[PDB]
Amino acid sequence: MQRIAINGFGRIGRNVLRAWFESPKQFHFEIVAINDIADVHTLVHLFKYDSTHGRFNGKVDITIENEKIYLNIQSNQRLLKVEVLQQKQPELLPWASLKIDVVLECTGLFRSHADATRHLEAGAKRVIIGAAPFDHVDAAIVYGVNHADVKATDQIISSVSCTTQALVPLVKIIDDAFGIETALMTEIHAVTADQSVLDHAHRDLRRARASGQNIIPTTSSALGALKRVMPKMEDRIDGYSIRVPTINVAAIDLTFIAQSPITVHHINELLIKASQTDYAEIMAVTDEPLVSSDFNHSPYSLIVDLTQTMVVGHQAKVFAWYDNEWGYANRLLDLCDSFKS
Amino acid sequence: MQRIAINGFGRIGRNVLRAWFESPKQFHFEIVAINDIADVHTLVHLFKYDSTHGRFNGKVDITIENEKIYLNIQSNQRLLKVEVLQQKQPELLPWASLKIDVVLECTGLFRSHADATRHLEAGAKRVIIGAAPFDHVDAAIVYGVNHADVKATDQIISSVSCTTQALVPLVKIIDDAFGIETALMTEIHAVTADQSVLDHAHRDLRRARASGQNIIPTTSSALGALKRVMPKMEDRIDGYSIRVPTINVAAIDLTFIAQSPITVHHINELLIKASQTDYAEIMAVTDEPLVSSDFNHSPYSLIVDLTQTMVVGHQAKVFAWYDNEWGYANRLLDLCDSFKS
Amino acid sequence: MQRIAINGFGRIGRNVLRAWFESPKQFHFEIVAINDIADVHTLVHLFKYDSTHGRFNGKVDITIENEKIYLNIQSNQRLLKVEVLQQKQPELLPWASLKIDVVLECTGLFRSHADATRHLEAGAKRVIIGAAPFDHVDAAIVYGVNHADVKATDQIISSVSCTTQALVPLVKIIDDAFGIETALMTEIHAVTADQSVLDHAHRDLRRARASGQNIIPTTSSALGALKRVMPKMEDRIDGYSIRVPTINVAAIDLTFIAQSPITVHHINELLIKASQTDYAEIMAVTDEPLVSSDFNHSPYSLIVDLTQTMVVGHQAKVFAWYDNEWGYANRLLDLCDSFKS
Amino acid sequence: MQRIAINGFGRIGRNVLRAWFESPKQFHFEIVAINDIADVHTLVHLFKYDSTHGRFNGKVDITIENEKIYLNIQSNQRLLKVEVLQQKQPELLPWASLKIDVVLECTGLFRSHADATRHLEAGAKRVIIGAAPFDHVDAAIVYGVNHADVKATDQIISSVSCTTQALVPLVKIIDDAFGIETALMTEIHAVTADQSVLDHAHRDLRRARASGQNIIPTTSSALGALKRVMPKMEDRIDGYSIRVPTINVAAIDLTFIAQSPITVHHINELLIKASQTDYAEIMAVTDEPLVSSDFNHSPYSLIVDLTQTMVVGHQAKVFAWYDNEWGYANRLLDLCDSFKS
Ligand SMILES: NC(=O)c1ccc[n+]([C@@H]2O[C@H](COP(=O)([O-])OP(=O)(O)OC[C@H]3O[C@@H](n4cnc5c(N)ncnc54)[C@H](O)[C@@H]3O)[C@@H](O)[C@H]2O)c1
Ligand SMILES: NC(=O)c1ccc[n+]([C@@H]2O[C@H](COP(=O)([O-])OP(=O)(O)OC[C@H]3O[C@@H](n4cnc5c(N)ncnc54)[C@H](O)[C@@H]3O)[C@@H](O)[C@H]2O)c1
Ligand SMILES: NC(=O)c1ccc[n+]([C@@H]2O[C@H](COP(=O)([O-])OP(=O)(O)OC[C@H]3O[C@@H](n4cnc5c(N)ncnc54)[C@H](O)[C@@H]3O)[C@@H](O)[C@H]2O)c1
Ligand SMILES: NC(=O)c1ccc[n+]([C@@H]2O[C@H](COP(=O)([O-])OP(=O)(O)OC[C@H]3O[C@@H](n4cnc5c(N)ncnc54)[C@H](O)[C@@H]3O)[C@@H](O)[C@H]2O)c1
Repeated sequence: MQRIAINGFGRIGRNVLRAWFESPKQFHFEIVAINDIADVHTLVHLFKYDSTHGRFNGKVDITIENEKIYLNIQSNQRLLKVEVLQQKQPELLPWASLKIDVVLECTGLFRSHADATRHLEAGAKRVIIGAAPFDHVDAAIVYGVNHADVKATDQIISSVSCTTQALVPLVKIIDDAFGIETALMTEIHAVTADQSVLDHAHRDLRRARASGQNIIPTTSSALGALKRVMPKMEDRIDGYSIRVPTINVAAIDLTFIAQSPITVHHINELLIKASQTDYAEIMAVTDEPLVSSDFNHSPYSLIVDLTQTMVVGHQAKVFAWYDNEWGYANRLLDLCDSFKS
Repeated sequence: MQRIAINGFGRIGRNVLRAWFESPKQFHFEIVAINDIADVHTLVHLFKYDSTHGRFNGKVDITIENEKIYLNIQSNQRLLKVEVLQQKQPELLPWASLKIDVVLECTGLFRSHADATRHLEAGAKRVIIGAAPFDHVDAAIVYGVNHADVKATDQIISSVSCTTQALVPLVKIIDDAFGIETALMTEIHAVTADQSVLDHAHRDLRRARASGQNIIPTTSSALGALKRVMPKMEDRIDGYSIRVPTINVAAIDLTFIAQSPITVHHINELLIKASQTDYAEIMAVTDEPLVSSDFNHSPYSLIVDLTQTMVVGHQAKVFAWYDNEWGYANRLLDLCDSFKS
Repeated sequence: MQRIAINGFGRIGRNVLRAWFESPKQFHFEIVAINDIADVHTLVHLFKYDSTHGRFNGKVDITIENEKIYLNIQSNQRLLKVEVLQQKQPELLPWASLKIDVVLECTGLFRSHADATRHLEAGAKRVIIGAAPFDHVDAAIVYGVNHADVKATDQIISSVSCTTQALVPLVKIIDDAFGIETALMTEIHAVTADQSVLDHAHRDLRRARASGQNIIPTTSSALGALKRVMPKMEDRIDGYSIRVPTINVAAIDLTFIAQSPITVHHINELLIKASQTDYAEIMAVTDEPLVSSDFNHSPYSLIVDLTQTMVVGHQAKVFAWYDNEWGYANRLLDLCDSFKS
Repeated sequence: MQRIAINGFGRIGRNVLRAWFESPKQFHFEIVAINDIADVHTLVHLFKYDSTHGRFNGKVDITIENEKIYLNIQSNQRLLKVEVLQQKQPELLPWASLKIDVVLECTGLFRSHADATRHLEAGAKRVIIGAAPFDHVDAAIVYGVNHADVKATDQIISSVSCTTQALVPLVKIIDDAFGIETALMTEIHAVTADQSVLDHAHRDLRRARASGQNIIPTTSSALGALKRVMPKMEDRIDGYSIRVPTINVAAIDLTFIAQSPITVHHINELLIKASQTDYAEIMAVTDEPLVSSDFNHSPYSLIVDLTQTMVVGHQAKVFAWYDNEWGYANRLLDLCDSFKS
């Protein structure tokens, strides 16, 4: 077993661990540690109880061996003993002792090549930044598109954002088949934890406004990040995110100019075949009249609504839902199960 | 005296009546009657207290002259005596005696020429259908664009949807300045009164879902309507509407292909100018990072977000807000004021 | 084995049928028919997809025959053939042909003895009204309290409201143990299906207001119902309800005067003992810091929050959560199962 | 001219400034400075644009004079020139230089006697803490009850909370007429700035949960505070609070044992009388069926719902609304204006 550590037990950190247990197939690695700036009792409480994902179907038992605090978790006929830490500064983590092979960096606070490496300076072999890269990176991966393009010499990988992981395959698939000249992306997204309950000072003057009562248009790391995966799309794609007051799940609305003839039928049939072949693992298509709440806890990177496809002359639009928490947390798992074979 | 009546004291019908009193200028016509299938006290209560636009600044007192009911409404140094009625069957209404010059159909249930004529058989002389056209109509009017081409012979007239009232000005202005090859619309709309609170049976399986907790991509009457008003744009444009849980205000994401050189600046500059020159009583533009609730009670048909503008090659995206309720309600008064000229 | 039918396939009716399959306990009766005013297609979609409780872990297949429409539902290793009907007039329903032993009236439209007998005319042997009695009932029942006092001759029963199911055991337990001079109830309830999305005509001028954006004080059926169940308490307990914009789950704030010595411990300890002994069936207690989301999909009639328990002098206050849909649906099955052996 | 300064330009700070300009009666004193840890541009935007209360009706202009930042604000035919600051440490502020007669402390952090003194040792003459007292104070004041009891020796004063200012009149008005043996409070409150948007680590584990999706019981400084104001109520009152997913406006449900015969009529007449006579400035009473968003922007410390009063036995309950932002903000101004002569 490879040994994995999560730094930052937030919406992502925590759902990774849930996903470890909830998965239909046992992952061939173990999660052996978690860090956060909060205490264990809080961490365990938010792990157990989730406004978004429900009560956790299993048992968590805190034990104290030595000074080392450990969670004994059990669910889906599977066990894990995890060490709980409360270190603010990553360079001071015990990754060497615990022998951590990969660190899922899920704090938002350590996106640089410099901060990433601090975990390596603390004994870790590899790191995965769970976010768009800030600066330099050894690699920018979207599981199902370029996970095979990881070299073993790669220490600072990025798994990008959820948005990027829905977006990239749509573009890959279509550019490849019909040719995309340019494209523009509207993302309609559930409220995220960085927003404000009420009008409160914030870096973003948009995201300063009450989360629960506003439509809030804003920036998306997705575009800058998608261009580190496909540099050819520089100057050829742009877009933005809209925040609305639902708790979870998002939609991506992508408008593009095709270089060959295109029909609704042809566009939809392409995406279906990909869902059944190369992109089986991460993509699915639906012709059913669903809404956001229907895709909660869905492990796919994207579910395409084929009813929503529109073509006019050479311009086309497609639409796809993703569970921005669940989908992405399963892609972090799937990515670690790839490094070993 | 121009005499107007409102059939359906709804979100629209009540906001029309308020708008009469709240306008800067006094309109050269009077509202003299309203009809709803609800009782008077319910109508008065809802008229006085609004979850969205606030309390009515004024007095409303019920008097029962003859065997008729009247409302005595004093506000903004103005007074009206409005007769209240309760007749589900539009032809049974006394439009003959009251000398109704124009009826505003705000029920939602009577949009066919056939159905709307029932007001003319009641003695009314003209009918503005406050909605998109079901079958045929003598005219289809977006105030500020084609309000002038209404005829004396015209009797059944449509003010279209609010979406349509914001989309047309944009398309007119851009097709005229740059050439639109094709375009596509995403409308992000607040909840509406036809939707459902929890999951409940409904003719549309999408709006059937819980309004408060869902993103609900649905359809827009706003495109069929725009093809009426601008027939030369047939087949150049399509779109769809998303419902999201805020109480009020909507936006449009318009994504078009341009037939000549375009830049973010030159787009934004054309819009600003157009607002200042030809389209001033219905169009504004803002430079600031605002959100939906900043447009509550805005009378404009559309406010353009200058920051939200984007160009990649020949493709471009512009973005406009509007108060779906209040915006539209001012265009109904604005339209009526154009007949007595 | 007994044959059950559901008139009205909404929040309750649909959760009745699911709870039947999801129940870890198999029930000894079968549900063989349902009726609503919407088409099978709408009914299936809504059964399969739910904003509150999620997707159904099962398969639904429609069987259209010469005239009859059936549903073949398979879940949790159980199967059911359910005839689907569309009759707004309960007297005409084929309850004879189908041999319906019990009907559940989850429509909220047939609460009188008069109207509930319309089922008895159509061939049914017994009706349970899924609401508070309106005029006369052969019995008002709270499962876990007086479920044993159902005489086999009783043809028209009532299973009161979700709120009554919780209030009664709380009062029973406390009045028996300490003695209630008087009590006052505050219910804080998620939004219900009868409320309005936006401000719209309604019978109640409070429930006419936009559900999503408003605290809404309102009345409770539960007090009338409680007097029918525990008649000695006439005039000793009043109360009211408050709707807030959550999707599901209610709470109950009972404030009472005690006739003997009360302390926080002594109250909680008794409530614990009940949850363990007499009422381990339908009652649970937590010390943990939970919120509404945590009781979503809990089948208990009431979960007491012991930390919220408070005493000053002779007055005290206790707090209980319940899943207003799921608890109430489970108590209907629980009830139907009690008419056996 | 008294000179006032605001520390913490939040929901209270901003609403305090706004309310200065909106008041019918000019205040015979002036706000001359604000301090927040945020950039002036953020503070100005957030002041101008408000999800809860609207656009500011007036013009704000920034000037940079002698390396000093100022705000020139014009509205309601009034002008204020206000210096903006950014000192996290209160001992460092220039209160002496500006000759500040009263600091308003709206940060939430500096509530201990020793903290609040940092403003005094920084040059200010008096300080009002805009929250319940943390440890001790020179005086805890509710405008309209004990406002005339302030001494010249009271330099650190508490203006308590939104909640306390509604509760103290109710408790006092009734205790005086009828006698209160004991009382228990339930407060239903809108979301506060300090809550979390999604489940996120937090000191309080109830307030850690998603604000827009939960009912969340919590604690209320209002009783500690009311005991400081009415020492005789020690051991005679208690309560707790509930956050629900609305943006603004709270209500208070108060249940008490009377020591004298009570009826509904007699309670409502006493409160109507008090609203008309001694509590006229802070209290009001409505007989209408209204909901939360109707009391938005109301300046009153409380508004009894005459319709909501209930009595059974010696025990009774009364219900009152208050705009938790706007109400309190006026009481700060009203209390500053009571320092004259
Ligand atoms: N939320 C999504 O849907 C989503 C999708 C894709 C990417 N991401 C990215 O994932 C990252 C995590 O976001 P999240 O949703 O988990 O939010 P979150 O704020 O809930 O998670 C942050 C967590 O890190 C903890 N933390 C803060 N400082 C720390 C430190 N110095 N050391 C250790 N722990 C620390 C916080 O207490 C919290 O538990 C962000 O970069 C976000 O942009 C999020
Ligand atoms: N609300 C918007 O944002 C908006 C914008 C543009 C256009 N519209 C159109 O305006 C119409 C009204 O929508 P709304 O939002 O006001 O909905 P609403 O439900 O609030 O208004 C409908 C009103 O009609 C009344 N009514 C029902 N049957 C009637 C009958 N037989 N005779 C008379 N009155 C009757 C209802 O009681 C209600 O007051 C719809 O057709 C809609 O397409 C609405
Ligand atoms: N939801 C709760 O928390 C709760 C709890 C306890 C009891 N109740 C009561 O249960 C009943 C149902 O309420 P609900 O929450 O399920 O609401 P709902 O509106 O979803 O249920 C009503 C259902 O009955 C259908 N219906 C309408 N007319 C009909 C007819 N003539 N014949 C047959 N079916 C018809 C509707 O189409 C709908 O599916 C009411 O009496 C309600 O007050 C509700
Ligand atoms: N909002 C209400 O309903 C209400 C009612 C009564 C009392 N209060 C009290 O008011 C206080 C503030 O609440 P709020 O609603 O203004 O919340 P808020 O979060 O909007 O206020 C905090 C503000 O102070 C600023 N700030 C933080 N640290 C600072 C520092 N060191 N120096 C200067 N400025 C700093 C923040 O950047 C922000 O602008 C709390 O104590 C709360 O109990 C609020």
